[PDB]
Amino acid sequence: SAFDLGFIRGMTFGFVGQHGTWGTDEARASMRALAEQPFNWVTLAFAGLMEHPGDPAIAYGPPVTVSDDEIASMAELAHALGLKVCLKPTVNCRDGTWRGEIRFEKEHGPDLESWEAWFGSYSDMMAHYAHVAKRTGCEMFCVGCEMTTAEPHEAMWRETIARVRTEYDGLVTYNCNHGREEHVRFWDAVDLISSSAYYPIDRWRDRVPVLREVAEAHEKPLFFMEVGCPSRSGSGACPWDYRHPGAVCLDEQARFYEAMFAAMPDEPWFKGYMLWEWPWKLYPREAASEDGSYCIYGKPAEDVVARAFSAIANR
Ligand SMILES: OC[C@H]1CNC[C@@H](O)[C@@H]1O[C@@H]1O[C@H](CO)[C@@H](O)[C@H](O)[C@@H]1O
Repeated sequence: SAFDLGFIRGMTFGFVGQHGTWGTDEARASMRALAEQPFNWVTLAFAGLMEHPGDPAIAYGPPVTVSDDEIASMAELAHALGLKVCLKPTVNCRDGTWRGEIRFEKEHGPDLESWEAWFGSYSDMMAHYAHVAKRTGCEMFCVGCEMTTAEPHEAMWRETIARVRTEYDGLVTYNCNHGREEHVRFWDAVDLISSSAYYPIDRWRDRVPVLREVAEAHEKPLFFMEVGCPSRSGSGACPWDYRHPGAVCLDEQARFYEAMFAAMPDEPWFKGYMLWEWPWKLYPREAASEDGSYCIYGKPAEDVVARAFSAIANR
C-alpha cells in the first residue's frame, strides 16, 4: 500500500541527464554528497528530446541521454548509500518549449503529426525505462511530468500506464504541474498523486486545503515530486522560473523553504517532498554564496531543510 510509504525526504539528481555525465567521477562524488544530507530518497531525472513541440518523434538513449548503464550505475550507488530511488524519464524540446505546451493539430494517425503518434513514441520511451527501473530495483517510477496539454488524452495516458505496469512492479506516480492536481482525471491509475509544487511564497497557506481535498477525494496519498526555488532575488514569487533575471540571493531561497514547511500540515494524506534539484557536477561549498541555482548545498536553505527533515526522521 502507498499509504504505508515512509514520509519522503528526497532530492532530484542529475537533470537533464546528458549522455556520459553520470558516468563521471564528478557525478559519483555529487551523489555521495547528496546521501550525506538527511534524505531517504533520490530521483534520477533525465530528458529525451523532441525536435519541436509539434513533432511526435522523441530522441532518447545515447547519444542524447545517459545510457542505461549510466542509469544502473547511479541507481546502484544510491542503493549502496541507503537511498530509495525513483526513476523519472521525461521529454524536453530542443527549441526550449516547455513540455506542458506540446500540441498536435491532429488527434489520430501513427504517420501524421498526431497525439496518437506522439503517445506511441512516449509510451515506447516509458516502457523501456520502466523495464530499466525494474532491472535496477528502483522503488518508484514517474510516468510523466508537467504534461498539461497531454493530460486530457486520458485513454492514451491509461494505455501508457498499463504498458508500464507490465514492465514494472514498484510504485508508480504521475507528476502534474502546480494547479493541475484537481484537474487530472487518471489519478486512479497510479499509486501516488504528485505535483510540481512551485507555489509562490504567499500562495502556500491558501493552496493546502485543495491539496488535502484532492488526496481525500481520490483516496490516494499526495506528495511533491518537484519542489524548490532558485537562490535569486525575487524568485520566491515565481519559484518555477529557472531563468529569472535577478542577482544571487541565498535568503530568498531560504524564505521559500520556510513558507512551505510552515504551510504543510502533519496529516496522513501528505507523503512529503522530492526537492528540485541537485547537479551531477556539484560546486564546492565555498562557491555556494555565488550560486543562483535550485541547489540548496552550502546555502542557508540546506539548514532549513536539514532541521526540518531531521526533525521528521528523529520523530
Ligand atoms: O524550473 C524548475 C523546473 C520546473 N519543472 C520542470 C523542469 O524542467 C524545471 O527545471 C529546469 O529544467 C531545465 C531543463 O528543462 C534546466 O535547464 C534548468 O536548469 C532546470 O533544471
